Amino acid sequence: MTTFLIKHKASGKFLHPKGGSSNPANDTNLVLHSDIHERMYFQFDVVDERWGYIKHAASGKIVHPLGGKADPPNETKLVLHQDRHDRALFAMDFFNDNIIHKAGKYIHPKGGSTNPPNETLTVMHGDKHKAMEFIFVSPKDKDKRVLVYV
Amino acid sequence: MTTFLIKHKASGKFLHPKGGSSNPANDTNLVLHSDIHERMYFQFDVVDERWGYIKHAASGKIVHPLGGKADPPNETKLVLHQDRHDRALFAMDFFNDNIIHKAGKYIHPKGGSTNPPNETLTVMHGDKHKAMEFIFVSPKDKDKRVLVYV
Amino acid sequence: MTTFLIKHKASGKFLHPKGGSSNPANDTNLVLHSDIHERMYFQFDVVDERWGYIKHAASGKIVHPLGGKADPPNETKLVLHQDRHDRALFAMDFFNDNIIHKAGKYIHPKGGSTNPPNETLTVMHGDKHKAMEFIFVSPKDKDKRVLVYV
Amino acid sequence: MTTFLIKHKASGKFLHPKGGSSNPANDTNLVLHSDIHERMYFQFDVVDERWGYIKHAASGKIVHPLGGKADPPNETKLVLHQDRHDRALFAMDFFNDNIIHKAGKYIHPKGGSTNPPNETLTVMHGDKHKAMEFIFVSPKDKDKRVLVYV
Amino acid sequence: MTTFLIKHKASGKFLHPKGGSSNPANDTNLVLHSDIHERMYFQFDVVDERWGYIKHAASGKIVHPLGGKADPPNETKLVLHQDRHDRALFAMDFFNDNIIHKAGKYIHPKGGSTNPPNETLTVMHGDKHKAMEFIFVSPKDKDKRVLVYV
Amino acid sequence: MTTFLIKHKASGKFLHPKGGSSNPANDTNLVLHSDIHERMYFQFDVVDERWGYIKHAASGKIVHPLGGKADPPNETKLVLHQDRHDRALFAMDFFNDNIIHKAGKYIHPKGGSTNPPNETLTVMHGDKHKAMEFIFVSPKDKDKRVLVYV
Amino acid sequence: MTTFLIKHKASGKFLHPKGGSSNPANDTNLVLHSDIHERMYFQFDVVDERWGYIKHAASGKIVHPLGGKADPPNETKLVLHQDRHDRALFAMDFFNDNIIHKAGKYIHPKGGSTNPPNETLTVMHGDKHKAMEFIFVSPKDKDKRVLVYV
Amino acid sequence: MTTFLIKHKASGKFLHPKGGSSNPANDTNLVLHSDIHERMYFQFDVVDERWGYIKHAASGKIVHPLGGKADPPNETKLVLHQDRHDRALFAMDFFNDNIIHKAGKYIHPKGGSTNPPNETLTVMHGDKHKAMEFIFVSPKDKDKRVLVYV
Ligand SMILES: OC[C@H]1O[C@H](OC[C@H]2O[C@H](O[C@]3(CO)O[C@H](CO)[C@@H](O)[C@@H]3O)[C@H](O)[C@@H](O)[C@@H]2O)[C@H](O)[C@@H](O)[C@H]1O
Ligand SMILES: OC[C@H]1O[C@H](OC[C@H]2O[C@H](O[C@]3(CO)O[C@H](CO)[C@@H](O)[C@@H]3O)[C@H](O)[C@@H](O)[C@@H]2O)[C@H](O)[C@@H](O)[C@H]1O
Ligand SMILES: OC[C@H]1O[C@H](OC[C@H]2O[C@H](O[C@]3(CO)O[C@H](CO)[C@@H](O)[C@@H]3O)[C@H](O)[C@@H](O)[C@@H]2O)[C@H](O)[C@@H](O)[C@H]1O
Ligand SMILES: OC[C@H]1O[C@H](OC[C@H]2O[C@H](O[C@]3(CO)O[C@H](CO)[C@@H](O)[C@@H]3O)[C@H](O)[C@@H](O)[C@@H]2O)[C@H](O)[C@@H](O)[C@H]1O
Ligand SMILES: OC[C@H]1O[C@H](OC[C@H]2O[C@H](O[C@]3(CO)O[C@H](CO)[C@@H](O)[C@@H]3O)[C@H](O)[C@@H](O)[C@@H]2O)[C@H](O)[C@@H](O)[C@H]1O
Ligand SMILES: OC[C@H]1O[C@H](OC[C@H]2O[C@H](O[C@]3(CO)O[C@H](CO)[C@@H](O)[C@@H]3O)[C@H](O)[C@@H](O)[C@@H]2O)[C@H](O)[C@@H](O)[C@H]1O
Ligand SMILES: OC[C@H]1O[C@H](OC[C@H]2O[C@H](O[C@]3(CO)O[C@H](CO)[C@@H](O)[C@@H]3O)[C@H](O)[C@@H](O)[C@@H]2O)[C@H](O)[C@@H](O)[C@H]1O
Ligand SMILES: OC[C@H]1O[C@H](OC[C@H]2O[C@H](O[C@]3(CO)O[C@H](CO)[C@@H](O)[C@@H]3O)[C@H](O)[C@@H](O)[C@@H]2O)[C@H](O)[C@@H](O)[C@H]1O
Ligand SMILES: OC[C@H]1O[C@H](OC[C@H]2O[C@H](O[C@]3(CO)O[C@H](CO)[C@@H](O)[C@@H]3O)[C@H](O)[C@@H](O)[C@@H]2O)[C@H](O)[C@@H](O)[C@H]1O
Ligand SMILES: OC[C@H]1O[C@H](OC[C@H]2O[C@H](O[C@]3(CO)O[C@H](CO)[C@@H](O)[C@@H]3O)[C@H](O)[C@@H](O)[C@@H]2O)[C@H](O)[C@@H](O)[C@H]1O
Ligand SMILES: OC[C@H]1O[C@H](OC[C@H]2O[C@H](O[C@]3(CO)O[C@H](CO)[C@@H](O)[C@@H]3O)[C@H](O)[C@@H](O)[C@@H]2O)[C@H](O)[C@@H](O)[C@H]1O
Ligand SMILES: OC[C@H]1O[C@H](OC[C@H]2O[C@H](O[C@]3(CO)O[C@H](CO)[C@@H](O)[C@@H]3O)[C@H](O)[C@@H](O)[C@@H]2O)[C@H](O)[C@@H](O)[C@H]1O
Ligand SMILES: OC[C@H]1O[C@H](OC[C@H]2O[C@H](O[C@]3(CO)O[C@H](CO)[C@@H](O)[C@@H]3O)[C@H](O)[C@@H](O)[C@@H]2O)[C@H](O)[C@@H](O)[C@H]1O
Ligand SMILES: OC[C@H]1O[C@H](OC[C@H]2O[C@H](O[C@]3(CO)O[C@H](CO)[C@@H](O)[C@@H]3O)[C@H](O)[C@@H](O)[C@@H]2O)[C@H](O)[C@@H](O)[C@H]1O
Ligand SMILES: OC[C@H]1O[C@H](OC[C@H]2O[C@H](O[C@]3(CO)O[C@H](CO)[C@@H](O)[C@@H]3O)[C@H](O)[C@@H](O)[C@@H]2O)[C@H](O)[C@@H](O)[C@H]1O
Ligand SMILES: OC[C@H]1O[C@H](OC[C@H]2O[C@H](O[C@]3(CO)O[C@H](CO)[C@@H](O)[C@@H]3O)[C@H](O)[C@@H](O)[C@@H]2O)[C@H](O)[C@@H](O)[C@H]1O
Ligand SMILES: OC[C@H]1O[C@H](OC[C@H]2O[C@H](O[C@]3(CO)O[C@H](CO)[C@@H](O)[C@@H]3O)[C@H](O)[C@@H](O)[C@@H]2O)[C@H](O)[C@@H](O)[C@H]1O
Ligand SMILES: OC[C@H]1O[C@H](OC[C@H]2O[C@H](O[C@]3(CO)O[C@H](CO)[C@@H](O)[C@@H]3O)[C@H](O)[C@@H](O)[C@@H]2O)[C@H](O)[C@@H](O)[C@H]1O
Ligand SMILES: OC[C@H]1O[C@H](O)[C@H](O)[C@@H](O)[C@H]1O
Ligand SMILES: OC[C@H]1O[C@H](O)[C@H](O)[C@@H](O)[C@H]1O
Ligand SMILES: [Ca+2]
Repeated sequence: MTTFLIKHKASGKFLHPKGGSSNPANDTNLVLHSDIHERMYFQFDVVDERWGYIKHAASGKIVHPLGGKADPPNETKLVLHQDRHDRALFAMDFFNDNIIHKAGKYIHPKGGSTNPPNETLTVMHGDKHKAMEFIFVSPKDKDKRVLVYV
Repeated sequence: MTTFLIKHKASGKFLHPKGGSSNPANDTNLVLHSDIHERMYFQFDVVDERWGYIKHAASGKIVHPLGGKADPPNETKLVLHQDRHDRALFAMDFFNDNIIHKAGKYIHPKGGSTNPPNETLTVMHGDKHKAMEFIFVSPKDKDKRVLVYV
Repeated sequence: MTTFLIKHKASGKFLHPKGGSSNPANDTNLVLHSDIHERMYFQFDVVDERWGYIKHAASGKIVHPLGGKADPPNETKLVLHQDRHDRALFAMDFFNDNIIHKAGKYIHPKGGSTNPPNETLTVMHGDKHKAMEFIFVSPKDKDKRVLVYV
Repeated sequence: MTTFLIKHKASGKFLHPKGGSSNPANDTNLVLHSDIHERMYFQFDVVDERWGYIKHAASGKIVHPLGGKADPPNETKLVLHQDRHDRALFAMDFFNDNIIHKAGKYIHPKGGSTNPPNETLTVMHGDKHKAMEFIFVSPKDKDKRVLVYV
Repeated sequence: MTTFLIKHKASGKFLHPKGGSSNPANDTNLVLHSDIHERMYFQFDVVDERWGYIKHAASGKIVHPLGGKADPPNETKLVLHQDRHDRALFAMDFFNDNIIHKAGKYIHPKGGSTNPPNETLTVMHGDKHKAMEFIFVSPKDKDKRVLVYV
Repeated sequence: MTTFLIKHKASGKFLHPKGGSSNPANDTNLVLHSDIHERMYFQFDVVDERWGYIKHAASGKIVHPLGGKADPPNETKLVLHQDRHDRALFAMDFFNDNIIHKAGKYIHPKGGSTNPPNETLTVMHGDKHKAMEFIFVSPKDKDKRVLVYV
Repeated sequence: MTTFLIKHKASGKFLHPKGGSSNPANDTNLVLHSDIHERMYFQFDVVDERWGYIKHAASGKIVHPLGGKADPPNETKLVLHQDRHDRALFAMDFFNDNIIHKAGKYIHPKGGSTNPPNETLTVMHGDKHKAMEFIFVSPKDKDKRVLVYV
Repeated sequence: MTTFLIKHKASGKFLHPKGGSSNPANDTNLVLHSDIHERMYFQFDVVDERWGYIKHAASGKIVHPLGGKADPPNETKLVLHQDRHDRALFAMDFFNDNIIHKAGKYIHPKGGSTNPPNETLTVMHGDKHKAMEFIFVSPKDKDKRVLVYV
């Protein structure tokens, strides 16, 4: 119900749908971009305890591994899509500051840079480090963390 | 951009947010009113084939059954609300001239009159008849139908 | 812009040009056939709100009443022809699941059977019933309806 | 609003008020005990993102470091007290499975045993290890984790 | 005694009798279909360790290779028949997620597609891949696996 | 209910409690022995679909990884213990012919021999090969497989 | 391996399998009888502190509440059965001179007589009184108590 | 052989030799104290059915009524002594949770308090109540009852 920004901790860029559309088509990539606007706001819909759907606020589309596989390999691109199923389940780990897929991999910027340029893609990948950390912040204050499970 | 007016076919009144605000609050009632102006313009964002969100152009808020239930009972009030989810999915049936919710009920004027007075609320109701028919027309020509899926 | 199959709902057969050619000559009849291939893919080119041209993807030819009359009588054969004009305008009614001509008659299998055999001609006819119903589906998923007005 | 048990992961014992009362007096010690009953149910009242009050369901008393200091030293006993203030703020880290105080120390069984006996006190302590891990489970199923931030 | 749905893992469609009847005639072909209802529930009657009869719950008819041969060739259609005999013995391999006939071939969708359309026939075939995998799930929860050997 | 022998496929030895006791004490090691007698009979108590407890028939004690950890390391010795909990859950894979722990490792003879000598210990280990294969056979016929999920 | 007779204190009769067989069938009733012979000798196999299995020496079958329920109602018959599990756990209280089931009821002669006749059934019942008292004596000296916990 | 702590049930204190020596002098008093260490571990040497010697683990001395009389009166102090004879015979009643001497009196805290101070003497007394109850627990887990007769 409460919206938030998905902030790449190391760079301060944010998770965007590639193109900034309020109704991006299915299979649109999610990229990192510095801009802030209501078409990059997200919500989280809890399904089972920690697990839920990361939902693009403007369109209602949720985050999927491209292809919708249960255990996607490293470098699988992340995309938006209307389908709901248990292969698009993520947890918003606001204590270790990362986003983990049901199958155990994390959301990374493609290439692992602490300062990725605008339009940089995001991918699934199993490594843990400072460049795959994300924090969840208020649309009205990019430095104020908000609870995404409420 | 593809804007239209939601015209009650039998009376020629139009769907308005109650109060005519460019920024109606969440849970603002949708009423019928004779007036035409920018704050009663609508858009339609396709989600899944025929299904999508009916969006108030001035505010970006979309049409919901009050309470957001998947299968709202007859007389459930229709409101505007910022959330996007599957219980706010409608189809714009421009062949039978009605607006159908994902769960199979239609938008009606409350009371079912062919000539409802100004400020009459709209509600969900399962019946099909002449007084729940709507057509989708150009803001600049209230008699010209326009394609809302485009 | 969007490619689809025209599937006869009652039988699961599809609309084909007679002979299955990627360049059927002008006035080639349109028939029903069980086969699937890219020479039976169609597109829809919107002209005026609901009205547009039903286009054979492989040849660019569009659906016409044979003879190109504005108000064709019942049993008028449907053919492919390269010409674009007003008398070849149809609407794709995906709510009642039929194909309606500008003058108000519908596309039928000749004889009105729910299970017409392969090579059955198609004709214009004014009746509405289960055997003149068509749905518009993805070439890669004959059970998934797609939006043709896009 | 969601009621849960605070289960010490290594031993399977639970957090109790010392004495098991439905109205333990102010400054009653929190202990570990194997028993399950309504007087060891807890709730969590969110105050500011991750931070909130750990609330004894039966009495409404919340968890405090004894003395209520902002930055309590190691071995500070944990007690129940009715007062609400910022020195009683905790986070329920359900990803690393621990309970952290606003000043950065964690809830431990006194002595750090993986199998603390019934009546063992709990204390603030800065170390992180397997014996200070807690999970938050359903009262009707001690192995089913539940979301405490809802 | 345990009722389940036979879900094609790759597509999420289910095994149906062709036509969906509660009493399909002998030699009715088994197909894949997305629908769920009481006439696609199955049971498994153990005969000899892993081997038994796959039984259509509504009719009591069991799965046979068409013609009832002991060692059916690839592409042999699967049908329902009331007879019980050794050539209708199958095992429900819930570890590798497939259905194996006594003679060593597996149940496949005809053509081996990961997304077979509704009414796709099923056939015996010797290949093993992700297009011939099936899981056995609860009639009330299509994602919950159930034990069929009881 | 059905009692069976757990036979090491490569050698024909069986899983015994080290000592052949009808009531072996807690933490008694599970070793391979050629002998057959009622004190090496096992049962399987289903808990959740494929998962259950491997139970020593004579004593009612079940198989545990030594230490009872959820994710035991390679070479962890498997022993008998009277406790029931979700870290002693196994599956009896009679299609691939192995015994898998809830955390994904398999029961092996210590050392991985196709011909393990009497009193060879058994351990958890993640590798898959011919020397860790087991089949489940009738006490009255060591070559007749029996269904353990019954 | 300590063998004993279960002597009804008030009458001096003994617990027998109905029929006196060295191999009583599963679900054979346990009755009181005056006779002494090796086919009414019992053993006790400690499982958890005070709790264990009461074992018929000649057959290895143990005492069960008929039906094997965890909390059997009053008048539930006691039988012999080969299965080992938690619902067949008893304690031999040689201080208060009774036999208590894990769920808290005691072994009684059916009807509660201080002098029940031969072939009197035994049942579970919650009452404590003189007629449900039993002592555990040497087979070779019916007045010498022996310690059954060994 | 089994080693245990003698725990006063009402207070949670334990039986100690006065002063806690690993070799108490003969006739050293037995007292209650809250400390746990190896100089207050006990064992039970079974002599005749329920009767045996309560042996101090550290010294091998056993519990005696001071004076070694067969029928000690109320308030007779309990001491440790090396002598082994029948006037030092006790039974460990783990069903009624008490320690009874062969002449029929019980071990009590002197004064019968539910919560006696450290160094409270123990005496013989015929009374039965909550304050003379003891349980027998594991040296690694003061809450786990252990069977002292094996
Ligand atoms: O990416 C998330 C999406 O993954 C899966 O859907 C993939 C894709 O399937 C279909 O696309 C095509 C064309 O119709 O289908 C075949 C499947 O191999 C491909 O050639 C091609 O991508 C759908 O039409 C697409 O909308 C869809 O994105 C999964 O099934 C989805 O639920 C979703 O998780
Ligand atoms: O994309 C996510 C990934 O970004 C970083 O790695 C990018 C790197 O991936 C591949 O290089 C290798 C070899 O396959 O992968 C590891 C990282 O897992 C690198 O050490 C190694 O070069 C591509 O071949 C490269 O082109 C690309 O630069 C980051 O290091 C990873 O943790 C992860 O975030
Ligand atoms: O009606 C569309 C809207 O319905 C749901 O949100 C309803 C409403 O919830 C809150 O209002 C109250 C205040 O507690 O909450 C309950 C409903 O749970 C009502 O009794 C009362 O009005 C919020 O304050 C409102 O902003 C919110 O609109 C649903 O959750 C929404 O997604 C949407 O579908
Ligand atoms: O609000 C939309 C609704 O208006 C009319 O129905 C209002 C009507 O509903 C109920 O009356 C009944 C009972 O369901 O409805 C039918 C007619 O639909 C009547 O036989 C019966 O009175 C309420 O109890 C009444 O207060 C209220 O008058 C219209 O008829 C509906 O089709 C629909 O447009
Ligand atoms: O009309 C739709 C249909 O066109 C093509 O098939 C036409 C017809 O051709 C072949 O059958 C035969 C034998 O070659 O061809 C002549 C046509 O005059 C007939 O005498 C005879 O049936 C095809 O094998 C048949 O399927 C078909 O009936 C095209 O091949 C079809 O896919 C379909 O598009
Ligand atoms: O069938 C659709 C087509 O109808 C019209 O064109 C018909 C047809 O006319 C000419 O063919 C003939 C003979 O030359 O003329 C009559 C009709 O006037 C026909 O019986 C016969 O085939 C042309 O030579 C053909 O090209 C043409 O198809 C109309 O004008 C077209 O736009 C189109 O709608
Ligand atoms: O071709 C499409 C058409 O097929 C069926 O009608 C064929 C039918 O038409 C005429 O029969 C009658 C009598 O004039 O016309 C009406 C309209 O269909 C029929 O009720 C009646 O049989 C021809 O004279 C007949 O020879 C021919 O069989 C179908 O019934 C129509 O709905 C339509 O789909
Ligand atoms: O502190 C949590 C615990 O409180 C209650 O149990 C206390 C205590 O009860 C029994 O111990 C004794 C003696 O039997 O009973 C009184 C009651 O306070 C104690 O002074 C004394 O130790 C039990 O034997 C112990 O398990 C327990 O520690 C409550 O009943 C428990 O459920 C639990 O909430
Ligand atoms: O422990 C949590 C509690 O700490 C603070 O209150 C402590 C304590 O203060 C008073 O109790 C006494 C006796 O009057 O006062 C001193 C501390 O000043 C203590 O040694 C002693 O217990 C109150 O009467 C008690 O209610 C209170 O528990 C703090 O003020 C509370 O908000 C709370 O955090
Ligand atoms: O075969 C399994 C399937 O059987 C039933 O559905 C059959 C069919 O129903 C509809 O199609 C029609 C109209 O009733 O039925 C025949 C069957 O071939 C077709 O000619 C005609 O289109 C649906 O449109 C189809 O999806 C469906 O295949 C049953 O109702 C299903 O639940 C299922 O069990
Ligand atoms: O298909 C499973 C079925 O196979 C065997 O029976 C086949 C079938 O035999 C008869 O059907 C036909 C036509 O009458 O007979 C020939 C084969 O002889 C086939 O071309 C055709 O299907 C019977 O009329 C059917 O009842 C019967 O199903 C086998 O005997 C059955 O037990 C069963 O396994
Ligand atoms: O029906 C299930 C089957 O579907 C696919 O095979 C269909 C395919 O089989 C044959 O094609 C080849 C060439 O002989 O045979 C093998 C499979 O045996 C294929 O690799 C290869 O294409 C037929 O000749 C074709 O007409 C037919 O389309 C799938 O490949 C199989 O695994 C199985 O799932
Ligand atoms: O091996 C299966 C067994 O593992 C776990 O228990 C281990 C062990 O715990 C106790 O033994 C000791 C000493 O009493 O207790 C600690 C663990 O708390 C160990 O370091 C030490 O061995 C029991 O007395 C033993 O019986 C037990 O085997 C697990 O807790 C058990 O449920 C079971 O899975
Ligand atoms: O005991 C289970 C294990 O047995 C076999 O593997 C033994 C051991 O082999 C390798 O490790 C070495 C090298 O041979 O062997 C000893 C321990 O036995 C170690 O000092 C040394 O690293 C492998 O790396 C290990 O997997 C394994 O522990 C058998 O081959 C294994 O599959 C497994 O069954
Ligand atoms: O069999 C063990 C049982 O024997 C005696 O109870 C037998 C008693 O049971 C039923 O009568 C009642 C009422 O239905 O059940 C309670 C059980 O105590 C009795 O108060 C009451 O009579 C039978 O229908 C009666 O005929 C029969 O008298 C004995 O009372 C129990 O303590 C126990 O030893
Ligand atoms: O009697 C049982 C008791 O003996 C030992 O303690 C006796 C001892 O207590 C006091 O000494 C100290 C310090 O005050 O008290 C604790 C025990 O309460 C000891 O750690 C420490 O020495 C008295 O001051 C002494 O006069 C008296 O002899 C033993 O240490 C205890 O564990 C316990 O077994
Ligand atoms: O306390 C248990 C102890 O009692 C008996 O021994 C008592 C005591 O006797 C001797 O001590 C004296 C003096 O020599 O004798 C009287 C007892 O009659 C005491 O007042 C006095 O101390 C021995 O010298 C002591 O060693 C001995 O403890 C009994 O004989 C012992 O077996 C034992 O049960
Ligand atoms: O020492 C164990 C004993 O302690 C308590 O009794 C102490 C009590 O004993 C005598 O009091 C009387 C009368 O003289 O004797 C009985 C003994 O129970 C008491 O009811 C009564 O008061 C002493 O004369 C008293 O000074 C002394 O207080 C406890 O009551 C007993 O159960 C037992 O635990
Ligand atoms: O279903 C009731 C319905 O009856 C007629 O259709 C009227 O036109 C409507 O106003 C409504 O009252
Ligand atoms: O509860 C019934 C019970 O009543 C008394 O206690 C008798 O002594 C028993 O024989 C029995 O009949
Ligand atoms: Ca038949």
